[PDB]
Amino acid sequence: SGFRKMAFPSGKVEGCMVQVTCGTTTLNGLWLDDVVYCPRHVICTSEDMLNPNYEDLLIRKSNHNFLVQAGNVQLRVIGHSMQNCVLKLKVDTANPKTPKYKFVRIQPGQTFSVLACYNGSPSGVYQCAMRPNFTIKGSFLNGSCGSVGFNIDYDCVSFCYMHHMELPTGVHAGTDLEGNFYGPFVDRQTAQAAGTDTTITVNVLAWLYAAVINGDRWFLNRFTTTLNDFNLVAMKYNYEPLTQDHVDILGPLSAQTGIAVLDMCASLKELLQNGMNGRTILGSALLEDEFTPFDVVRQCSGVTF
Amino acid sequence: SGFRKMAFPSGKVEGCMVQVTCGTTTLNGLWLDDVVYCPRHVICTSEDMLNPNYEDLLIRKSNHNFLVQAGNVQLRVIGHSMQNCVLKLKVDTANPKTPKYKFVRIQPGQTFSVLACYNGSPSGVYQCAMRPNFTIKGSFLNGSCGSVGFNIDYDCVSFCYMHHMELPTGVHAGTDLEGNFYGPFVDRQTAQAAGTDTTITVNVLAWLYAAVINGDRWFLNRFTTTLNDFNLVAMKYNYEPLTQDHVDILGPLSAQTGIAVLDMCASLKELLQNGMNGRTILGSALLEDEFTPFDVVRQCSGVTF
Ligand SMILES: *[C@@H](CC(=O)OCC)[C@H](C[C@@H]1CCNC1=O)NC(=O)[C@H](CC1CC1)NC(=O)/C=C/c1ccc(C#C)cc1
Ligand SMILES: *[C@@H](CC(=O)OCC)[C@H](C[C@@H]1CCNC1=O)NC(=O)[C@H](CC1CC1)NC(=O)/C=C/c1ccc(C#C)cc1
Repeated sequence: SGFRKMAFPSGKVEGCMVQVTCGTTTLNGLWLDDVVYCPRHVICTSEDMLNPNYEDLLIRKSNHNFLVQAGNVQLRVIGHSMQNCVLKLKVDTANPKTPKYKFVRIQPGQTFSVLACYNGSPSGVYQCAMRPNFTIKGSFLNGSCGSVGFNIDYDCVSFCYMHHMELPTGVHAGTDLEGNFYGPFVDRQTAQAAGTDTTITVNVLAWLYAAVINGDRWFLNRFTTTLNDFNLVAMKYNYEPLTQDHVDILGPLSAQTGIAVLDMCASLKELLQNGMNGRTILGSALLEDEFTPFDVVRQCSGVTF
Repeated sequence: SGFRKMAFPSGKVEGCMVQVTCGTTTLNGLWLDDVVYCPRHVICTSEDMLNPNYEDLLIRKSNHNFLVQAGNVQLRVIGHSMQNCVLKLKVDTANPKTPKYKFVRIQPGQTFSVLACYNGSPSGVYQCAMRPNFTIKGSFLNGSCGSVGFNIDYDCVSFCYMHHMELPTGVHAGTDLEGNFYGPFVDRQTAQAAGTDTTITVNVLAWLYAAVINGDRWFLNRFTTTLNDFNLVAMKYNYEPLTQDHVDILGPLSAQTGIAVLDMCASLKELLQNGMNGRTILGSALLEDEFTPFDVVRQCSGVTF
């Protein structure tokens, strides 16, 4: 028993990380088959970042201006192209460590692991959620751009995130691996606001299920509630509306625990209106919304990869 | 910026995980050179575990009673020995993926990463602290025994923990890689008490520094305190006393933020006496004590492996 914020094992992604240097600028790239993916702002001067014209900056760049290093082996760049906010560098060698992989665009509320890297070398791994306002609460210093987010299924790495920037509020923004930003952000050094962020109601419920399995059952109540009744209280606290799809997603947890979904909703409604009166849930004094229902099942059933 | 509970990249350890079976009992082993290390209770049945005589049980076992799989290849066991609570299984081929490694006995208050495994395959990675009462707050199901905790120093993997059991309070207990339990525990299915746990004061301070680095500074006050005055209050709240060794360890963090250790101690002294007043620190309503000063420096300055 016990419940921890758990990342995927990173080994398959570690073997794809490389260092990419353009002039004064070094960051991380992802090396899959014969292609290295990285943020296109590798080509920028620190001046350029205020308002980069990326098309014109790239024209001044030849293949030899891109230094790609994998371990201590320089890879030879034989082509370059810009797709949205990512740069694709063709190299003369395919990564022998390329795992089975897919590029995916995740949905707000879904989770993934981040392998934070510097100079092409992995430094640590942690689990994030895509917030409803399309930011992530990460841990990223200068030099970390090019770090990627991913899920794993058995043997397949689903790449869903590449890191590009921090907002004034201290949260993080990035692209999918096709270079398309999540949310309304652009890759330049300027004031950028994220939306108001809501709480991922379906994830809080899944987490409450995990808590019950694990000994924290004091918030369960005799009362019940309807979906519409529950949702009226949810808006008041800035929680995402709960839909029948969300109910159905929670179905398996309901079954394994014998706690109907709307009974847990009733417990969450009462937690929201009255707080925790000195008790904790899975060691936290705040409701936690960055475990999906699948995360909860994976962790409480020992799913492997 | 940002501050997350961050595990070490796990690839070097994933390549050493294997499945170990003896009769009806399957758990994880750690394959380094031509030795597989696993918990000795792999040789027990369910009944045996109420009160095992491990020496007698091992005598009934032969090399061929031990089934070791590395991926889908079977490794032939050619020798076996008990060392304290771990079994050493000599195999016919050395692990080509063996990292540079050390076996270390860690100290209470130190942290490490756990690669939680089932049937020899990794399911996830997370950061734990060895509590002052020599338990860890992990996430372990049946089948997870033999999972290891470790730290990485550039290319060197320091293995410090192997998982063996769960206590009635829901926390976890295990051994170093020589088979010596942390704390007063035995590998038998009986109710066992850990002591009263205490809060790792030096770690809370380190986290307060991480909070300031990252924009949560409301708790800073203009006072200072003595190590003796501070420790009189700490002990009222079940905090480990702070020594001069602890101050010195916090020195570099002090220097990088310009906040003297004893000024942060004054801040923590107020937080304990006045509570947080519904404010949060790094997204927490509670004081966090599972980040060491080194964890904070490494994350807030980008050390890589
Ligand atoms: C990755 C940079 C990198 O690795 O390449 C340079 C070697 C950076 C990650 C940032 C660094 C600090 N925390 C992060 O997550 N990315 C950047 O620095 C962005 C580069 C621009 C996209 C092209 N820039 C920023 O993140 C800055 C954002 C910002 C602008 C203005 C204000 C105000 C007021 C606040 C934040
Ligand atoms: C891993 C053992 C394993 O994988 O063996 C099967 C091949 C187990 C991890 C436990 C399982 C539940 N959560 C865990 O972390 N380890 C064990 O099951 C222990 C085996 C004994 C060392 C020989 N047994 C326990 O951990 C159980 C302890 C216990 C809890 C509560 C009470 C009471 C009242 C009495 C004993």
